[PDB]
Amino acid sequence: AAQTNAPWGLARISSTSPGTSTYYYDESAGQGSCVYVIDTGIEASHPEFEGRAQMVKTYYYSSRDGNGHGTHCAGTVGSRTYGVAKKTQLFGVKVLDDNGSGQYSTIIAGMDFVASDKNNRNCPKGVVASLSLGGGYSSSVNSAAARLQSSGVMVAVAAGNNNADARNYSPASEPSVCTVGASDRYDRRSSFSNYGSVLDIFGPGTDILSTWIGGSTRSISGTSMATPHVAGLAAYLMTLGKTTAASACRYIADTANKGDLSNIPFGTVNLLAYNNYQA
Ligand SMILES: [Ca+2]
Repeated sequence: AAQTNAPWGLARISSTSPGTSTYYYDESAGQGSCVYVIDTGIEASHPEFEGRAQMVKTYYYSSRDGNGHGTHCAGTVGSRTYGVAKKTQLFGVKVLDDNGSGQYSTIIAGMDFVASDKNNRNCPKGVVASLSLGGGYSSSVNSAAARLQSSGVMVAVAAGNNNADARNYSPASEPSVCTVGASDRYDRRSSFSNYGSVLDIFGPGTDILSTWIGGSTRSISGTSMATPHVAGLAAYLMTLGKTTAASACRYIADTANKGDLSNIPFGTVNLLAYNNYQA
């Protein structure tokens, strides 16, 4: 399949080269997988999700996204126009308030919840978690992400936006998960991206067009935005029979575009997510 005039980040993940604007992919497009978007919430009634999205849990008075950030991440995972895996099921877990803030104890409970709830959903091709959140180092937070990954979910987490070594942020710094940094459309590491030994992969995260609340759209940047490109890719690749939740991260890193990013600090992987799709 080919989607012409795609967002730059979708085109980038099916290209050997920067500078093209058509997203190629296998039509199965994540059918039978499911992605949990653990964040501010998802506006499931936004036309771009076509009934494939639903809130499953909140820790606040409402399940509604009053922020936008979770709907945007959800859109890159699996909105019809702005998403990677356009036939996935999305589920939404509101662990963050409408100002984008959350306590670590609620963040940990949301991870626990997802580890169990995957047994109440029909996700034959597997389950991915997308975590566009974090903060200063916490072993309990890392331990929860580790538990979530061990249970059989493919965990993708944002490296953080401090232009710093990610070893001092959680769950960024947990070696068992897939830690994702961001690039721009010129194949440079994004200026704010974290880095270091613990990063697995880069994805597009500068000037990322996606769904927003109010049935709207906007273009925003962050390691928050890079993360759901890898999640949808993992959803996509699991539906294709190419890998499993335990192996997904490793398979993405091994089949990535190599050595094409500039602005890479010594000791950081120069690897960019790529679907390997040959029409
Ligand atoms: Ca890993």
